Amino acid sequence: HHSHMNSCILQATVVEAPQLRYAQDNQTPVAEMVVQFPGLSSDAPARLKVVGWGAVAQELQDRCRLNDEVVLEGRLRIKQTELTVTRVHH
Amino acid sequence: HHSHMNSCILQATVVEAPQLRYAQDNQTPVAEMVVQFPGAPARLKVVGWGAVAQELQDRCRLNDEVVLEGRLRINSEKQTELTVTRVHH
Amino acid sequence: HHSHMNSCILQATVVEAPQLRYAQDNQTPVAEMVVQFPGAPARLKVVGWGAVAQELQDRCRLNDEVVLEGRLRINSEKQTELTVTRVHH
Amino acid sequence: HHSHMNSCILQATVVEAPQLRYAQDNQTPVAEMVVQFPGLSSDAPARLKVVGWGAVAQELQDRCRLNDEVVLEGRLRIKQTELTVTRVHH
Repeated sequence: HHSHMNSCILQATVVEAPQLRYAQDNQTPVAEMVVQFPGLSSDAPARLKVVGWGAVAQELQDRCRLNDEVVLEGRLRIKQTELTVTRVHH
Repeated sequence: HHSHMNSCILQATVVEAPQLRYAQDNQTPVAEMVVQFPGAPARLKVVGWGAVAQELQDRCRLNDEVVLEGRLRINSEKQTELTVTRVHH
Repeated sequence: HHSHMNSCILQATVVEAPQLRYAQDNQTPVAEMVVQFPGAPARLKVVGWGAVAQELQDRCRLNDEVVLEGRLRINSEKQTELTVTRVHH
Repeated sequence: HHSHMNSCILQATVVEAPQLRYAQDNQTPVAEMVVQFPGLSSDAPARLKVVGWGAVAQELQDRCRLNDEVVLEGRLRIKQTELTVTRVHH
């Protein structure tokens, strides 16, 4: 559990297909992909690295394909920025 | 009234107090500051426009712990920024 | 541009399809529907105004599973309602 | 853990002081209070029952007092409506 509020919910398009690997413990699945979402003005769109661990990692690899529009819920992490996903709506 | 969902709400600590000026139109206030939040700690640039720019300037100070609501933005190498909608101290 | 933070984002299933009409001003579209989400399951009235009212009417149908972003409202005994800002199907 | 997204973050005022009790297991603290927040128009303000379990329950009772303005993060639950709090910013 985390002590601080860090709720980031984004509607985005999958632009780099999810790749899966097992973490150091050779037991926890970890999936990473890249998504793109609109700038606040038309601002170039933004691209963000998205990472999921465990069950959500398997769901990302299983469901997310290039050009799919999804909603992601996760915590912002940061120098490289990334969204550590908790849930995804396909 | 933006097209896409982009809701980022974070609890963070001000590590670089707000600085305000007026933008291009030479009428709209714009405030920028930097906050830090738990992961080492992450540092994030925060920007507010209009009425909220004035609120940030009026209330946020170094070391203040606040809640920020805004939209995530990545501008161009790449620099992440939270464009603030509302702030709670 | 509301004063207070009120951000409610829920994944839910449409259990009563949207119905649309025009409001008082006799110009602004307003759509109402009912969704259900996991706790027995909870049922929640959902209302949208203007452009999003039309989006709800155009895209949401019985049994659809969607994501809704809006502000929580309790009107008067008491009835809870989510006033929609955005919807994703 | 919950399968569905249910992220409700509200800025509100404490209007009924937190009351603490121990759940059925006579071990898990549970605190409940009531908060009030603005209607969407000036709509009468809304009042909502707020409930916290475990560590957050102790934090609510310890910190939240009448007229305190707080930010609550939790999941909406519903016939009586209530916000099951995960985190609070005092």
